Amino acid sequence: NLYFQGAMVNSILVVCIGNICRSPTGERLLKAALPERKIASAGLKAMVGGSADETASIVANEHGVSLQDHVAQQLTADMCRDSDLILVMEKKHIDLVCRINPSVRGKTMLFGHWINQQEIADPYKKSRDAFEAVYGVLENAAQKWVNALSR
Amino acid sequence: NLYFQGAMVNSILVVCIGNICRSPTGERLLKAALPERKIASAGLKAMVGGSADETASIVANEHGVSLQDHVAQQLTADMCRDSDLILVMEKKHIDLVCRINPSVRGKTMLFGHWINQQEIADPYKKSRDAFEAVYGVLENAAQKWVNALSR
Repeated sequence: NLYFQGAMVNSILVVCIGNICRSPTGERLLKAALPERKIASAGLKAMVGGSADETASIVANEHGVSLQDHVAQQLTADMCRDSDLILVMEKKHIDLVCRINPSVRGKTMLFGHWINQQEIADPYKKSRDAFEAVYGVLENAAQKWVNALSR
Repeated sequence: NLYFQGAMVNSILVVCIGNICRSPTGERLLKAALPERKIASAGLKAMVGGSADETASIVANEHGVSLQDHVAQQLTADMCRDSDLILVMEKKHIDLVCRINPSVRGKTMLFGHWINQQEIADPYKKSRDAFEAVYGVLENAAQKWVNALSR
């Protein structure tokens, strides 16, 4: 059972831009840890219908995580309202979420909130090494969220 | 040695409104843990010259923390620039700090960032029980900051 800010967390929405790289990876890391919770992802300007990035998928698979059957979707105001916690990769993205739904700033947090560096870099179209580095950061960040929500 | 967000933290500034209650308590909890670091506090509209609140002092003393020789001071833009980390008690206070110095949003965080509830209530002029409860929250929050900065 998960809690944050004096409320239950039943659903988590991971948000980035395209909904093909960091966000499906973050989603699936959380789902692996939280099989009974509703975990999804969406993009601020999504490649609607797209599957997970090939390199993101390769790297995740190497670490035992599947990005299979991901379908990229556009973030809507309704998704924001319905989610109990919204996680973004970079600080600038918080304002972007709040433009879609101004009422959710209070529950919009960094994916990397519980790690020292806070923000998580964008590996899209970068080297394999960038994807591996980012995966490790997301894995650590996701575990630290699970610990925080459940302790 | 302390770090946050890819930088050293040598100085921490704890900010609230009057600079007589939560903020001197938070300051002195951090100082007790971090004797070699520069730790101070300031108020968004301070009771300039005031000592720590009597009830805040009593409660802190019971837990082995001294608020002696506190002198309340007004937050300035220079203090904001000079501090490596600025900690506020409530989310609404972040924008208030940024009105004094717009360039410091990136290093302005909740005192309760590392605890589940995030925000820390205002005990000023409330019951002894409110001060005791808030002290415990601040103590936990401060320890979790020290752990995060140093691990």
